[PDB]
Amino acid sequence: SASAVEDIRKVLSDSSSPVAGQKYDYILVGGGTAACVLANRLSADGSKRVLVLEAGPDNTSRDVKIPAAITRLFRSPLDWNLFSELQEQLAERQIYMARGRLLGGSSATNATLYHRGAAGDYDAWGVEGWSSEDVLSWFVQAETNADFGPGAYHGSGGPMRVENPRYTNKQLHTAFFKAAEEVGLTPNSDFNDWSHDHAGYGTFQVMQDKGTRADMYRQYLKPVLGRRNLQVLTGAAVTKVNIDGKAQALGVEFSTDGPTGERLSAELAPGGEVIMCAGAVHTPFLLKHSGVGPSAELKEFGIPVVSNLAGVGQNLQDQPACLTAAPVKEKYDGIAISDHIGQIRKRAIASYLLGGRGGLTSTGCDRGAFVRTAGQALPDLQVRFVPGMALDPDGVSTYVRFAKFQSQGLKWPSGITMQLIACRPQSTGSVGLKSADPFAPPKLSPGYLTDKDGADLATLRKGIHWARDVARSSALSEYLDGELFPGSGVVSDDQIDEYIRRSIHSSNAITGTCKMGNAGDSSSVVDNQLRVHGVEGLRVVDASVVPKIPGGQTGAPVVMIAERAAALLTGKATIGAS
Ligand SMILES: Cc1cc2nc3c(=O)[nH]c(=O)nc-3n(C[C@H](O)[C@H](O)[C@H](O)COP(=O)(O)OP(=O)(O)OC[C@H]3O[C@@H](n4cnc5c(N)ncnc54)[C@H](O)[C@@H]3O)c2cc1C
Ligand SMILES: CCCCCCCCCCCCCCCC(=O)O
Repeated sequence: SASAVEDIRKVLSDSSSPVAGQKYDYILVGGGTAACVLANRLSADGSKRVLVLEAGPDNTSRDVKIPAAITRLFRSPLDWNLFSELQEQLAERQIYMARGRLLGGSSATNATLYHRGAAGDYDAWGVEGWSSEDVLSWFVQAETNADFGPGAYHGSGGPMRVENPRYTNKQLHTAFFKAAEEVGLTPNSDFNDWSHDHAGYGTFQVMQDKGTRADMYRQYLKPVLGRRNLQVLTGAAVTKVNIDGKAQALGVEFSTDGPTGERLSAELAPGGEVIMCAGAVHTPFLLKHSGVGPSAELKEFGIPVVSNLAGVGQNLQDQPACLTAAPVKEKYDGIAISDHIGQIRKRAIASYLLGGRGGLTSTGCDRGAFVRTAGQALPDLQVRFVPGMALDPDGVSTYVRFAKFQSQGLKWPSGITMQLIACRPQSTGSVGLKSADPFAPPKLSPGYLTDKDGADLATLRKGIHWARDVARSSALSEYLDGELFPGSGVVSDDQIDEYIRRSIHSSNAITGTCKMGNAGDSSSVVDNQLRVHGVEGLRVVDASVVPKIPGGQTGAPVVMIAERAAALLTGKATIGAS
């Protein structure tokens, strides 16, 4: 009862650890996409104390809410700023792999876009309880659209928010659809509907609420925040899972204020259970540091091997991208133009916010196609059509320069871009360790254009040809001032292949590093129930768990694995046979 004791021990030491004295039945590593879902679900019933440990800040930024601000988000303090390893097969470089560092995670860094892919994508897995039939229902739990309400295929009621994009106000969007209608039999589609083929031109539905970003923080965690049940720790960087014959998860080592550690431990109640949600990048990284991974890889930096699972960090699927762009003949107007000059509009600030949301509702690349380049079982090619002209052959770093475009501006040249993605790529990469330091970046190699048969490079080369075909269509050629971006200089197949490879970039959909398998799956990391093989009380509920990357983008399937898993964990639902 002094004043120095009343301080240097009370207010200070009590405030030192926010986890001292407890006792949690769920500890979520990461406050990203799936984590947000899980926190909502496992905290709903009042009885189970749930803790989420996110390294980033919470999302309060206006740059998250307004979707056109995606550009400002890219090489920012809100991104993990991950760069890969020198890719020999990609002419030196060094590939940037955007990832969210934030509550809501990557769903807050998102290009929005709602894709489930194809029924076949899910059937192609090691299906012990995870067939297209099994997973459809959970897709629907959430949904909530302005595109039907019965559906089969589309629900309403759950917290996700999908809609057709509130900006359209173009004649370049119509120009694209007509150009696609020509250019060879491409029929219209309205995706996610597994009655439909999947291949075809159309609009992508956006993960937005009347033009505002509907990330998983906003939709799952924010309303459920301030439940006595739920402790959300922001700025908390996880170091490892604390483990144990029978390897047993005990909790999680973490650190507020980083490398100047003070290594705190979150403690598990007699129940379970630590569940990983750090993403396809950071989940395998953290597990390797927790001692769960390829032995020898773990031996290399002297960490005790628990489990020994060769699968962790392996089977990284990212779906790479390239680009054709072109300016318009004396038609200076949109989309660059529908919100620039060289300085931000004006009208568009009034259209977004208040006005029920106009252009700047964004993103770019809202609309496009799924295409079979060589009559594959499923479309190998994704086309993303932007009604703006790219100024770099790396689409990501075009966006970065677009954000860096204010007050210095002349005028953004004004035109169109077609981004070409290999949806269901054959090449794979890996996520490893670079040192014994859990605060070091995790050593990525995406392994683009790596497959034996050169299938990825092909699908992408044919994509360029497809794009040019479209550009030369009666409808588009009307608008276009020709000569493209790739260049009239790049004509041969070898010259296309040097261009892509010099220009290849990420369409930002990384999966599969802790893949779910069944029975005796030697390359798998988790079982049927998303367990983790060598360790009890530990699971992954995460993009990392995806056996084969599906067709479109990845958010939607992640917020589905999270739903289904949360249902499994809280009684409510089973997976497989008892
Ligand atoms: C630029 C970009 C655009 C995209 N566009 C689309 C799109 O248009 N449509 C679509 O469907 N999908 C899109 N995606 C994909 C989708 O956002 C992700 O696939 C999905 O969010 C992955 O969910 P996750 O559970 O892995 O969440 P993540 O958000 O990857 O969760 C990881 C979280 O864990 C935290 N974390 C990491 N390490 C630690 C640690 N050591 N301790 C504590 N916390 C940690 C991170 O801060 C992060 O918040 C895009 C992705 C990117 C990067
Ligand atoms: C809304 C800005 C429009 C003007 C800039 C031109 C568009 C750039 C080219 C399109 C490729 C898009 C790459 C983004 C990749 C991603 O979002 O994950």
